[PDB]
Amino acid sequence: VIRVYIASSSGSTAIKKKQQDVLGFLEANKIGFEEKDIAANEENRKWMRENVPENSRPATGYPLPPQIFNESQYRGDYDAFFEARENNAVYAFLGLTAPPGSKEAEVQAKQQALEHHHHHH
Repeated sequence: VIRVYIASSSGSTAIKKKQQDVLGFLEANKIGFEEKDIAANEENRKWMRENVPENSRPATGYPLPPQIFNESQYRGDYDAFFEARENNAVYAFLGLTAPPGSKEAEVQAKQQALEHHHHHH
């Protein structure tokens, strides 16, 4: 399942909206997910902060929610999610197989078919 770490009592309206954006997208696309609130749960808060890789931790304070993981594996922050959706490559971003019928899956299918034909003699 995709774990989305959020802060329900974030001091920023922008953060609240970014979290709802991610949660709503997962729901809409029927992607199995669960929210992990760090606002009032020390385990969730500490876990998120430690499991966000160094290269995704801002130079100021702590990494900001939402932070997205596939089970315990880090996938990315809101910016990474935002870009993945702009490129219609959200499933790859989440470390999930793009569903048969989805544009992402078709695009992936065509790309692999081409790379195979080039490899093929």
